[PDB]
Amino acid sequence: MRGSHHHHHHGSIEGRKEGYLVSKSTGCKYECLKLGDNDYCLRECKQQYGKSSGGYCYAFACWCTHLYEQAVVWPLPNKTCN
Repeated sequence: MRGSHHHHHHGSIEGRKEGYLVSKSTGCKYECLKLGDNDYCLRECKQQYGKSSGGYCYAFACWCTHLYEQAVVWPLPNKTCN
């Protein structure tokens, strides 16, 4: 009846800032059809990162909020992923 002594933090790069839902598997992200007419941005940021993490259909593309430090985004202009 003891333990529960662990940690899930790697790096002192504090930020807790929003970011794309782009993963490492594929490596890309296509802007949804309508601007706020779907939940593809949330469902993608539900199991991936967490439940508390949400997201909407921003102007550019699926902009997720409340992301951890592990979350990875696609640092690129308004073009197709490399």
